[PDB]
Amino acid sequence: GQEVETSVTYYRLEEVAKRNSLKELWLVIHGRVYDVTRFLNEHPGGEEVLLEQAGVDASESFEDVGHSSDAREMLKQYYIGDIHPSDLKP
Amino acid sequence: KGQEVETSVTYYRLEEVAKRNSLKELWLVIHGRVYDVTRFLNEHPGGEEVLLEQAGVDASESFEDVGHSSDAREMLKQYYIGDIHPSDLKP
Ligand code: HEM
Ligand code: HEM
Ligand SMILES: [Mg+2]
Repeated sequence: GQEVETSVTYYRLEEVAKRNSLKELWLVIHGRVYDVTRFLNEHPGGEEVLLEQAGVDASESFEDVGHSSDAREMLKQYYIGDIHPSDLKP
Repeated sequence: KGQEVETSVTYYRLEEVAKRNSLKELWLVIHGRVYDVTRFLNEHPGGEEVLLEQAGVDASESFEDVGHSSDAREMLKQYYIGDIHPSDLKP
């Protein structure tokens, strides 16, 4: 009856996919979930390039843009949890 | 013979971009990046002239005002050739 200790909060992709609009947008980048709602209208690349990646892996999109170190550091403020292990590639 | 610094990406100066302003060779600047669209002119659904009209200048607002689809934005990546030189960016 020993129990695994919990640490990070996991979200399944099907739950992430429900926050898919200007009301509330979560994005998945490198295995982590970011609630970027508050940043949508500040994002230099605009809202639409973020919105269109709802519910899918946004990592390739994010990396192809060539985001600066400053942009990468801004990521952490929007962190809310990790994608559930069952939704990752092995 | 001395130390030199290197950049991550390939840069093109706006002066080099502005020379490719025709059907023979057309480059565009969209969101700080340079695209060689010569081979796409003929197939572009919005026609050739709206692309040719943006030679030599920043085409970002024109591209954004059209409301291009996600497919069109992914397609834009196929034409990427480099980033605009840092010295050509507005403050
Ligand atoms: C999710 C957290 C994100 C943050 C904090 C973020 C942050 C930033 C920042 C600060 C810039 C300014 C340039 C730089 O510093 O590199 C930028 C530019 C940009 N971002 Fe993001 N970004 C995020 C996600 C994304 C995603 C997912 C996409 C693509 C689907 C995207 C596409 C772009 C584009 C296209 C630009 C260039 C804008 C231009 O100059 O017109 N970003 N981003
Ligand atoms: C290499 C960069 C470009 C690509 C890949 C591209 C791609 C496309 C595609 C695929 C479409 C069909 C509709 C859609 O899927 O959104 C389209 C339509 C259109 N494009 Fe572009 N385009 C580019 C640059 C531009 C630029 C710079 C302009 C403006 C000067 C422009 C103006 C238009 C117009 C007017 C339409 C048709 C009207 C529409 O349905 O909104 N495009 N473009
Ligand atoms: Mg001309």
